[PDB]
Amino acid sequence: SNAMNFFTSPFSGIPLDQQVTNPNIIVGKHSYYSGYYHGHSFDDCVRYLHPERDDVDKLVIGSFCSIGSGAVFMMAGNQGHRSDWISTFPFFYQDNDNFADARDGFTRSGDTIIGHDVWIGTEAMIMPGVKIGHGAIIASRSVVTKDVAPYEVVGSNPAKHIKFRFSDVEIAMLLEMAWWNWPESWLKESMQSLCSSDIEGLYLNWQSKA
Amino acid sequence: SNAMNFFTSPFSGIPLDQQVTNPNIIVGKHSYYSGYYHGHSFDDCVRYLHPERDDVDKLVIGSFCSIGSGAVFMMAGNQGHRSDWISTFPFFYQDNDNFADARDGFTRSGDTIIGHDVWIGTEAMIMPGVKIGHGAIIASRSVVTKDVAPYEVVGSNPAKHIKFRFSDVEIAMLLEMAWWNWPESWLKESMQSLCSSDIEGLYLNWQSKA
Amino acid sequence: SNAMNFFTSPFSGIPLDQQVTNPNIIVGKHSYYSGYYHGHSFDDCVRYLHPERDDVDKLVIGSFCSIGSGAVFMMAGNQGHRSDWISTFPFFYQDNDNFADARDGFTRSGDTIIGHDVWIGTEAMIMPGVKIGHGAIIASRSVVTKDVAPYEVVGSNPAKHIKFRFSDVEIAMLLEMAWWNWPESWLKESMQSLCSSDIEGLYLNWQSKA
Ligand SMILES: CN(C)c1ccc(C(=C2C=CC(=[N+](C)C)C=C2)c2ccc(N(C)C)cc2)cc1
Ligand SMILES: CN(C)c1ccc(C(=C2C=CC(=[N+](C)C)C=C2)c2ccc(N(C)C)cc2)cc1
Ligand SMILES: CN(C)c1ccc(C(=C2C=CC(=[N+](C)C)C=C2)c2ccc(N(C)C)cc2)cc1
Ligand SMILES: [Cl-]
Ligand SMILES: [Cl-]
Ligand SMILES: [Cl-]
Ligand SMILES: [Cl-]
Ligand SMILES: [Cl-]
Ligand SMILES: [Cl-]
Ligand SMILES: [Cl-]
Ligand SMILES: [Cl-]
Ligand SMILES: [Cl-]
Ligand SMILES: [Cl-]
Ligand SMILES: [Cl-]
Ligand SMILES: [Cl-]
Ligand SMILES: [Cl-]
Ligand SMILES: [Cl-]
Ligand SMILES: [Cl-]
Repeated sequence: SNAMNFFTSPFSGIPLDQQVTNPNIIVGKHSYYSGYYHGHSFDDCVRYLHPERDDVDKLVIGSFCSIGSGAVFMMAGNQGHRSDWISTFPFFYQDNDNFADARDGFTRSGDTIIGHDVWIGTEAMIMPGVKIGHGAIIASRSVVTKDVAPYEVVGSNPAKHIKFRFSDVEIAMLLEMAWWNWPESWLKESMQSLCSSDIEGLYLNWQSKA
Repeated sequence: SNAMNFFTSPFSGIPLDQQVTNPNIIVGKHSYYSGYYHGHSFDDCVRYLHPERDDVDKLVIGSFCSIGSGAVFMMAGNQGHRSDWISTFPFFYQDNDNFADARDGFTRSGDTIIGHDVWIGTEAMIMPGVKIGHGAIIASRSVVTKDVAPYEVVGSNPAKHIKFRFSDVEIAMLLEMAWWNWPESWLKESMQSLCSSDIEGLYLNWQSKA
Repeated sequence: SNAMNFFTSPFSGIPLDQQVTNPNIIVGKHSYYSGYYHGHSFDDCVRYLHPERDDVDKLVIGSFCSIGSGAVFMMAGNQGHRSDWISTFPFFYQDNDNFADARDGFTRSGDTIIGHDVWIGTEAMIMPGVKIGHGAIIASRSVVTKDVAPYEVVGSNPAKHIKFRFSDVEIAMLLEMAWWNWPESWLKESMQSLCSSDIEGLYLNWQSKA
């Protein structure tokens, strides 16, 4: 058949919970990664995450997330580089008798936590320990060095505030609704509402039901 | 012979009209792409451009263009992500019975139009629908999210104004001359002038001939 | 054995003087490159550096340097593109009878010099002719278009000043000490001091010995 069968969708992709093999990566349902233009699966988007240790920083990703091609998740902390020390060269991790009495410069940064309904643009890099709130949008080629508020749009290198998707009242409504945790039958009933800007109307409907 | 035969030139490269296979990519003569450090041809620099549909955004590139290695041309619009909607997750493009009544969130951005004599730095990303005027210079690692004026130099992420190559009078002279549309014999006669900053002198010469 | 044997360390890597084949690349001892997530060795991090000519810009890298994965070193000057000329299209490097009388637009930028104890973040791009002082830190995804002072931290695209690692007195102490040139026995004795922020204490100790 056509050469289109070789390609993958720009609007869709392989779900995360159908390709992740690293046990230190927690992913929610329906979250996918469309990485045709970088070959490797999502496991290789996560850099230097030890898959056999339980005392390392973890990568947690919510549900209904969209991750563009070539996204990078740094998961090794400072990688043994102490800027406050005299040298950033990791003497502790070079097998050399002259470096025997070096101190370990590795420092954890905490878990990298991606919320629900997060849109991560293509080739965006997420620094270790970064928390990204629900509904946030990471622009393409962004370098996220700080936390991102829920439903906040950020971009540039380093990532800085661009705008909020909705007003504070609407954001509060979505955070209380938490449609990502609704039963599958509720999403099927509210597909037309979820594909619109009418947050206040859906919030009033959700109040009567629950 | 030497290992240099395996390499490709940093000053030159394979012309675009000698390697482009996607019919939705319009390229001018002499425009080339030097992509040794990214392997793939120029067709893979253009991301998610359907090669079998005539109702999609097209990529138009002028003549005498220089495109560095790893340049990216996003050609899929918003890829079904509506930031103004409640969720950016493209329910319409996931085959799931619970998403049957979703609305299509895809929105075209218009054709990406690259003018004549455009220098695109290596690993620069061009967002969908961006128009770049004649003679503009795209710095390396740029993320061009807005239109670029003729003979404007832009850089950074997102791309912002750096400078104009020449004065407004000189730019007007070059836009009226349009040497990229001259016969091949006129360029051969004016090779020494085209390789200099003497725009006003060449404009006076072109007035007497035409 | 384990799948960990296939991987390489994020804290360490193959030393530069154990993998560099290009004779126009001068590297110091202990400097390494950890490029697991980009496949190629350090020779392919250096772009368009002619390995058989002695009249080109050279890449000089000091000792005890840490280079992240995917770092890029542009080593071809302007690549024949003269922005001050009428056209940036390199007519001189296209074999065409109509371009026979073109002038050479190539211009060298000088040697790219990386000092000692320089930490270069992953996927950072170094423009041609850039000098980076001792102890500087190049943040990830940086585009270094200008010189970097010793022990200066820079980031963003284009790279701009973030901070200095230490005070002017401490920087002067480290530049006079130059521990990267100490005998191997001196580093083994001062491993605990090099893995700390006590620059002034080590400077007082070094004064008594030398
Ligand atoms: C150049 N390249 C590698 C391509 C080429 C085409 C695509 C696909 C596509 C492109 C543009 C569209 N619009 C403008 C509406 C819609 C779909 C596509 C292909 C297959 C597919 N499936 C297998 C379901 C889904 C989408 C992706 C990458
Ligand atoms: C490291 N690497 C992969 C390389 C190595 C060398 C080159 C080439 C080159 C480099 C520097 C030059 N100057 C400083 C003047 C001029 C030419 C080159 C090679 C072949 C070629 N042709 C086949 C025509 C044209 C140019 C490119 C990539
Ligand atoms: C996912 N992936 C490709 C990986 C997975 C694991 C690593 C390694 C590692 C990761 C996290 C660590 N901590 C949090 C302390 C410590 C070491 C590692 C592996 C081998 C090795 N050697 C061969 C010496 C040294 C380090 C690197 C890449
Ligand atoms: Cl993508
Ligand atoms: Cl969260
Ligand atoms: Cl994207
Ligand atoms: Cl923070
Ligand atoms: Cl901000
Ligand atoms: Cl290039
Ligand atoms: Cl145009
Ligand atoms: Cl370039
Ligand atoms: Cl615009
Ligand atoms: Cl601007
Ligand atoms: Cl790295
Ligand atoms: Cl130096
Ligand atoms: Cl790094
Ligand atoms: Cl400078
Ligand atoms: Cl600055």
